[PDB]
Amino acid sequence: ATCDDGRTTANAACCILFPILDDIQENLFDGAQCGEEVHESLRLTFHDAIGFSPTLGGGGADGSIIAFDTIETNFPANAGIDEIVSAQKPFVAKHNISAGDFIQFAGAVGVSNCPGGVRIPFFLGRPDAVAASPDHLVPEPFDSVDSILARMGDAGFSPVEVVWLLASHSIAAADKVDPSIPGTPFDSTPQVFDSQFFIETQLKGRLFPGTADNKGEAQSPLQGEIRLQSDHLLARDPQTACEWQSMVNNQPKIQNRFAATMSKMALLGQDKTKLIDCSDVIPTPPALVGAAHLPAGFSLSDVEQACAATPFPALTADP
Ligand code: HEM
Ligand SMILES: [Ca+2]
Ligand SMILES: [Ca+2]
Ligand SMILES: [Fe+3]
Ligand SMILES: [Fe+3]
Ligand SMILES: [Fe+3]
Ligand SMILES: [Mn+2]
Ligand code: NA
Ligand code: NA
Ligand code: NA
Ligand code: NA
Ligand code: NA
Ligand SMILES: [Zn+2]
Ligand SMILES: [Zn+2]
Ligand SMILES: [Zn+2]
Repeated sequence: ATCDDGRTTANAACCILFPILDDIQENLFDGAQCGEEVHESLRLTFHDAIGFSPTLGGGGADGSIIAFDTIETNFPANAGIDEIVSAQKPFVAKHNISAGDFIQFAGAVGVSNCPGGVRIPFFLGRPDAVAASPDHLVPEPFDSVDSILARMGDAGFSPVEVVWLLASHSIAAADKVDPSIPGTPFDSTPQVFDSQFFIETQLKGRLFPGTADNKGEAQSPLQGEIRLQSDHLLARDPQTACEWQSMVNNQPKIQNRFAATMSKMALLGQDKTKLIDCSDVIPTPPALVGAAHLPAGFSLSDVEQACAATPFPALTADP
């Protein structure tokens, strides 16, 4: 189909997304950057979608976190999410699409700005949310591995799928875990979608980048980086360690599994067959910049290897 300004897409219904793409690229993502608002919007896709439980209710990727913001943004696990919800809301009103669709669309456009990144499949037509998520459906960084895996499993994800989704922490930072050092990233390359997150979480912790007493925070190996205790555990627990290590220096795997699993998460509470495939509207991401490495001055001996079956790969360090 050929849209009005000449751009093309497989299904004509998708044409409406083009003005939205252009608006959010300039006015949410600061000129198509892989920056703060991209990272926040990607977090939002998760805090919206994971509000889904067959037992407990919540309609998944339904835009409930915007429609029912008054309730949802006050859940403790949602601390800091009000900022991005506030920024996205006017865009939803202005453009003529549901909040559920807008959240997933902004997340997929955002990720496509990141070098090494992917186009997450995107489907258009979610109806408006009809209920707020219950509380206690979002995992917290002080939760156990068993807790996190049981919650994610309740929403439909296997343990390996949890690891794959947490490639998102390759382009991510924390503002609320330690409020003394807001905007401290989880890896040394928060503007590149790469395997550094899986490498650097495996390193022995050395220091706290800010204060020492934050709930859900573990020691970091680098002053410029913060480490969640959930990530410290998932990297090391026998249930997940081998999958975690398998992501290291495996960019095609990170790419493939993150796109596929983000699609599944974007469709929680939804039926793909009542939606329209608009995947080809998402921009082509740039190729990876840089190659997997240990931080300068580190060696293999700084890695806390946790996969019994398979030795950690021989990376070189920045010089
Ligand atoms: C599986 C259990 C998870 C836990 C315990 C967890 C925990 C956290 C925490 C504590 C923060 C920092 C919030 C702040 O203090 O500002 C955060 C940030 C973030 N999370 Fe995770 N998360 C999980 C999974 C996910 C998943 C599945 C996604 C996929 C979209 C996601 C995407 C992000 C992103 C992109 C940020 C960066 C936000 C920013 O830079 O503003 N997280 N996460
Ligand atoms: Ca929701
Ligand atoms: Ca990164
Ligand atoms: Fe509407
Ligand atoms: Fe913030
Ligand atoms: Fe480096
Ligand atoms: Mn942030
Ligand atoms: Na531009
Ligand atoms: Na509506
Ligand atoms: Na909880
Ligand atoms: Na804990
Ligand atoms: Na366990
Ligand atoms: Zn900005
Ligand atoms: Zn912000
Ligand atoms: Zn365990």
